[PDB]
Amino acid sequence: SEKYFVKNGQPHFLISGEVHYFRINPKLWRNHLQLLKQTGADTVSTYIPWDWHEIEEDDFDFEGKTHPARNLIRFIKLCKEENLDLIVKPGPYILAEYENQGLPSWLLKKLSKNAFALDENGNVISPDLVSYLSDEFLEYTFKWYDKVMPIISKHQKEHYGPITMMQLCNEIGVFQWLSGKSDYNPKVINLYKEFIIQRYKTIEKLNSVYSTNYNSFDDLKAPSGKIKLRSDYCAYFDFHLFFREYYNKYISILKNKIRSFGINIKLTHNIPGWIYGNASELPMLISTYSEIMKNHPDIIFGLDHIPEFVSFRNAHSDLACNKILEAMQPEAPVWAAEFQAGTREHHVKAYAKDLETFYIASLAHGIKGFNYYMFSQGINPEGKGFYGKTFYFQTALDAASNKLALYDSIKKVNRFIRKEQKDLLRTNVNSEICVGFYKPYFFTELISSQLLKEKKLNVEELGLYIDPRFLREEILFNGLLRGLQTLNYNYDVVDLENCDLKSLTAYKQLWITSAEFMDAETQNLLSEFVLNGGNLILYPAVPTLDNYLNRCEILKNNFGIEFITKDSSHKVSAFGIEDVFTAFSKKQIYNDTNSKPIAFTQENEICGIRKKIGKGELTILGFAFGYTSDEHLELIDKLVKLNKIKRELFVSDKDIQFVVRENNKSRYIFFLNYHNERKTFNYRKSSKSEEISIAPFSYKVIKENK
Amino acid sequence: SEKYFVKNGQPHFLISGEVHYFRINPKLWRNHLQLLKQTGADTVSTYIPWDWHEIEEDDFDFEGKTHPARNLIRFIKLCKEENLDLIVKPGPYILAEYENQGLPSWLLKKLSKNAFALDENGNVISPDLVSYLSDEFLEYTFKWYDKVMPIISKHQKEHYGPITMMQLCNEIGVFQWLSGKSDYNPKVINLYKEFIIQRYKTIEKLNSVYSTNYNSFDDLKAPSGKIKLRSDYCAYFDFHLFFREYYNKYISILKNKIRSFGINIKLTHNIPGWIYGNASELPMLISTYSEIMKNHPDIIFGLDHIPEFVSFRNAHSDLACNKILEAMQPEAPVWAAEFQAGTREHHVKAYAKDLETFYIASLAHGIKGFNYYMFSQGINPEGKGFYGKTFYFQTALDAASNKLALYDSIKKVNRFIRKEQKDLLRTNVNSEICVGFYKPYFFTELISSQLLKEKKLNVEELGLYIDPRFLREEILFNGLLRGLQTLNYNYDVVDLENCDLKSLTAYKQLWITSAEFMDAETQNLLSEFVLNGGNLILYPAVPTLDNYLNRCEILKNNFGIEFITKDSSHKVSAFGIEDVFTAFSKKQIYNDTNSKPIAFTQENEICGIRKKIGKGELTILGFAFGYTSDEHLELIDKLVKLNKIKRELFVSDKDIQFVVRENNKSRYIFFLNYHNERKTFNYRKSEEISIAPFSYKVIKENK
Ligand SMILES: O=[N+]([O-])c1ccc(O[C@H]2O[C@H](CO)[C@@H](O)[C@H](O)[C@H]2O)cc1
Ligand SMILES: O=[N+]([O-])c1ccc(O[C@H]2O[C@H](CO)[C@@H](O)[C@H](O)[C@H]2O)cc1
Ligand SMILES: [Ca+2]
Repeated sequence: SEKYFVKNGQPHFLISGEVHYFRINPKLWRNHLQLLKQTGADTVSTYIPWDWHEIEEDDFDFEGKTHPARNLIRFIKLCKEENLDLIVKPGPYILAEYENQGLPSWLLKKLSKNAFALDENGNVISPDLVSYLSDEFLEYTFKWYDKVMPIISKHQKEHYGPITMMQLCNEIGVFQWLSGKSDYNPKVINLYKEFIIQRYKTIEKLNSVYSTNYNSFDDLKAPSGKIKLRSDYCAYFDFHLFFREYYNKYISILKNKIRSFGINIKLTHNIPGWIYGNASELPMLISTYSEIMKNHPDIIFGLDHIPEFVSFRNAHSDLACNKILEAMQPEAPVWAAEFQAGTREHHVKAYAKDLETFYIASLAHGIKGFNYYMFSQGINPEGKGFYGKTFYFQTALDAASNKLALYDSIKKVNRFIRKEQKDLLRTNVNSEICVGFYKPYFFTELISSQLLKEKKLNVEELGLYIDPRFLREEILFNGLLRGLQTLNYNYDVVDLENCDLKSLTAYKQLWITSAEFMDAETQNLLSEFVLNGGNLILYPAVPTLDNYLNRCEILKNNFGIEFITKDSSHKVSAFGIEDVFTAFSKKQIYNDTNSKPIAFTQENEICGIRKKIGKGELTILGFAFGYTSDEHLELIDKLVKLNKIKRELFVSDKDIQFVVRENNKSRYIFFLNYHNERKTFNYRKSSKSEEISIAPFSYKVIKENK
Repeated sequence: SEKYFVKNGQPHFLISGEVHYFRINPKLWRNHLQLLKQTGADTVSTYIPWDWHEIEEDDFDFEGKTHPARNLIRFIKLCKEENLDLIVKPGPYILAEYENQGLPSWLLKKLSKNAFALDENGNVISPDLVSYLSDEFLEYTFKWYDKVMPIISKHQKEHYGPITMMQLCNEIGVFQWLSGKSDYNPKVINLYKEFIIQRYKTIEKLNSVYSTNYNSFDDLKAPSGKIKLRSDYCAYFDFHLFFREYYNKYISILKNKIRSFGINIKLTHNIPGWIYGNASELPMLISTYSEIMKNHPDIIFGLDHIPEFVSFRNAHSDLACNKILEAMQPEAPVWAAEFQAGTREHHVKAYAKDLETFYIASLAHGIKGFNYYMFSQGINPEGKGFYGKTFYFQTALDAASNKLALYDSIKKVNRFIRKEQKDLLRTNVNSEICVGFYKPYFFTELISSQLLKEKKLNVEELGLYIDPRFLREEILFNGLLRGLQTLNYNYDVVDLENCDLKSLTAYKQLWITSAEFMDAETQNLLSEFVLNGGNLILYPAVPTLDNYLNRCEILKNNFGIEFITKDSSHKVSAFGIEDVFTAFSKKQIYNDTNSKPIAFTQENEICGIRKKIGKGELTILGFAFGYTSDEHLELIDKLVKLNKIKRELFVSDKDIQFVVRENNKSRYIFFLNYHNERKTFNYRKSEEISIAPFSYKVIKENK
């Protein structure tokens, strides 16, 4: 029961390459398509830029009347002739390093100030950055759809055209995220006031939750400036809930408009979050799509992977992101809408030898399809390049359609996929560990992020000490998930929201990284999990508040935990590992009632315990560790071993990463060497040992029959 | 010509390894020192931790009475017996991931409130962090010196002992940097007031500079919070100057105390600033030692180089840092007091094959000595590690003196260095390009840094648009310097403060990355440079203000420049290069009378001019570009070619970096491959070689 794309009721690996017709000499379009097809790619992908085709207000060219490379119709016809399916992405935003992110110059000059995203002061955040639900913006977006959408509709697969998929806009919220500011446009404010009225019904109900003293809803303003009171936190938390409804309204409006043209193809969206070759903030961005993914089973989200290099420094980002996408979208294949090929920036090199390993590591890490971005380099015509004339470097093909070094790497990877896809797409890893994804810890893009200008969340001011962003980046993303991957223990991630208990009972262990706050439903779910026979590992805190920081002690009471928070040395001992460095002086100190103490402070106070509760097991650690020392890996390994979980292989070099994927028929062993060392090692199945030599930053794949 | 260490009257490449006796099994001390010597290393370096030897107040153990690893006397004997010189570093601060950063637990327990660094509300910043000039802190510091300095004096090189250098404290100011927090201890603020009174003499003089409305110096409060007004910018600027004098005062008290024991060896200090494997902030940290470097020509500053990996992503960091240290310390060798060996962080790998390439690149980039940090791993004794049990990973030796992969890399690099040091140390690059270092742009560690979470400096609130940190990081460090190195053009850096005109006239071009403000002295210096025959390249602004943001247009008026600041598309054309991405909407649009327009906005407005002024040449670009496109390399290459500057070689692969080092007799060509690609290329003077990924090749030529 893997999820994978299907062609004529067979497992099909979606292999696309991105080829920007608008940035290639049209005399060479066919050569680019033939060379893509010759790699074993089945699909080609492109933006259709609004700025490129609405050359002036109400002057459209899709036929190359005014510039040969405006002949979208001819590009579509060539894709059909060269037996490639086509993904089209008509925006309105395309990003794509295109002037004004794809929006017409004439549009941005004409729009009045209230079409734009505005800061708390009423000023324009950026001259390219519109307010998504601006009446003016959506009027012009609709007139752009009125011209491009009939073309897309006529050329759909169901009309024997090549068009199989369409992206709606591009990375909703990404422009906002990188700007470092949130949108306070008066459309946003007014929609937020309606959301608050709908949510609370009476000002008394809102006052009771927030601990505010408003006389009426007319006194409540959209939250701005720093969080100083728990009532400011509550307002911001609802502001985050609102923005998820807001992005759902945007994509809904676009989708309803598109469907009205007879467009029945698969609709997509693309997830931003990588920056400087890490993706620790991506889970924050995917979390902004929570309401889209609940309301639209028919929009498939795909990842925009930009690793830039392939090493232990970022080995864990693609797997964690693939796992988190699966957690939020479990009924669709994990795929990369944008799968790095070459480099968007001259000064940031993309080596074929890095990317080839990333491609193989992505297959190890469960990817089921991808679109090489950029397969073909572009040259911007007519000064449309945001940052210079050349679009991408170190691609598979240069703009002229010459093969570059990466072409042979992609041909190699694609050849393996086409030979193995029928088995490989149907393989799973044996995950005996589940890691809880608690989305509200990620709902901070308005107040706390790697990219927000203003740090608005200081939890110490609220009488708290566990910052949710610190927890989800350093304890979970760069900590637990990194540690498990480094130790070669398979894990799955499961979204705790509306989570079915039956979807947790298959695991030997459930791991919850918890702050001091957690909603009643999740506290009850984890309670029922243990009582019914589940094995829970919970740290660094038993929560005692709900998402509004009001009292909620359900899980503490159901587990018979008593604790006091006390200051000590950062270093604790745990399971007989000395000098385990922990993130906080404050730790939870548990009494040893009906429990085994397994962790101790420098004053020998109990900061961790194990107990049996109903049919289940609980391990609580009152301290925070990620992976910033060897003791942290020793501690994770010890915790996993509490339930006799074993690695799939014995490998003589602990720095070698492996993944075993198998079904009934076949076993694939992926070895990954994320280190600048030629490694010679031996291995065997945990049930004579084979010797292997692996180059720096390289891979081996072994296939076994049975 | 060149500055280098000397041994037996000959050029000597200082090869030191860091070995923390206090973190090593004393039964294996001799074994560590023998394995270090066997790599060809000549020196061993260590902290002498105050907490480790003053075990209780006025109870000193330097002879292993209470713990065998407290036997400093025996470690010194072993260095002598195994023929290694010794660098000692007795603090008071040692940092070194040692609990309390090396200060005794008993001291920190007992010190009054007024001995600690205080926030602007009078609260202790950190139970770890004393005020450097606390009378109570210096009293106890001095009682520690009274016991450890006689031991160092005994064994110092001027008494023919093994101790050749001593470090004073450790990374002075590093805590103000990483925290963003200034010390507001009333003792520090009293010193700040004295500094201001001494500087301005009367409140009237200060009011005329700051545009303040004080009736006396009694109305004057230390700056704090966000800069909202130009008067706040002025106060914070002098607060930065004050902290450079404050650090000078601290190091001077330590130095005078040390000299009183008759310790006459070379004193040192160490420069922090690398994080996450780049060093774009280190020039800010070096700027904090400006007053020390001016007043103490007998204190050698060395660099703390922490590259973490070796690729095109960080290739430019170590050269830029080495060049800026040479600019501020021209009479002493450029050396790394802490030269990455292994990793402080288990999860941040240090590959022997990366570090080997970094060591050879350091030689190409002009390093004259270094101290492998950490040569030997350590095990923290009885809880005294701030982090876990282990100190460093992937070192040359583990804590039990096991050889690890890096050992063989250090032995190979050391053998090369010993074979070549007599000629290599006496080689320089031929730099025809000089890049100006304007230190006031770097004086922002209290208000604007990569480490400072929230920014106190927002120049738009002051009617400016060129932020000095954005300029010195993106336009200068990751822009011009990265670009010249990528293009294989030699540059030197020169400190513009008190700068000799004579020392600019050797160069065919001087490059100035200018904000809207620049002091009268530097404006006068650059005026005289061009008028006397110099070729100046200046962008992205003709300055119009001084360091206090008061009108100063000396350079503008001397050069006959007129401009209006106007908004346009980020892209300009320059020297016929289309689509040059520039940082700002706002650009300087120049009157072109007596001038050649060479750059244009999307609307064809003149945003760059060339001009003859007296006997020299001026190139002004009213726009900011770094290195974020191939057009940026094209533009730097075009600008360098205006004065017919040539690379020292033609190399067939543009992605191969090279450094040609020569003297009259000897040439070394260092080829560096910072890319994950096997490269085959050929070279000739302005012959076909293969280099592995992240690797190197050195070629010698007799002249
Ligand atoms: O300039 N801009 O407004 C702008 C620039 C870049 C941008 O996104 C791009 O860079 C992000 C950071 O690396 C990626 O996470 C994202 O996937 C990618 O598409 C969006 C807007
Ligand atoms: O926690 N602390 O108080 C603390 C931590 C680290 C520290 O300095 C160390 O790390 C810096 C940042 O990477 C380096 O630039 C510097 O060279 C090195 O010595 C100083 C104090
Ligand atoms: Ca003039």
